[PDB]
Amino acid sequence: VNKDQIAKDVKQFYDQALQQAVVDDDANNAKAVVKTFHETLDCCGSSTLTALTTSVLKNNLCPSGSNIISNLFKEDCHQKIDDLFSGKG
Amino acid sequence: FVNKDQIAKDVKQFYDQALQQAVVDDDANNAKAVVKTFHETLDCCGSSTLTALTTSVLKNNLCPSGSNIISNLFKEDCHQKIDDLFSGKG
Repeated sequence: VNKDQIAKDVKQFYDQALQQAVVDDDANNAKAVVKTFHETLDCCGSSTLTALTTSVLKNNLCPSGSNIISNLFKEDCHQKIDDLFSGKG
Repeated sequence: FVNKDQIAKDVKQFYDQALQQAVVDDDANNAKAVVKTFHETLDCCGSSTLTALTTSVLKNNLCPSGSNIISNLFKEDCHQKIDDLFSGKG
């Protein structure tokens, strides 16, 4: 049961929710899901740029307490997903 | 395209594999690392209440920092935490 493939698939699932969530579309619960990921992994986007734009534009999605500049130092959620499945946290 | 159920099952399966390897083989340092990371991240210590208990007993260092053995009987197991993640319940 391959590690890299599942990791890719989680990243994809996240990305899906994120695309649905930034729109305030929630027909598949994407908002709660993105919020759950972001709080669990302490990230706010599929990349630095994305985290930062999501924080600027959809600030309610980011980890509570975190400010916007922090998305330039933190790891993005794809990185954190990789850490989860590779064992670095 | 990714279905929620399937990826959650796949993640659970992956977690189970790592947990088994991590508990019975003390040199599978990659499995241990992963297991430990799942555990700290999701705040749980097994596939189920019982396996969380046996994990806390055989390799307690795999459990979340400052967690206690008896609490594994009252806490959500990692399967339920993984479902919570993909389902949207923090």
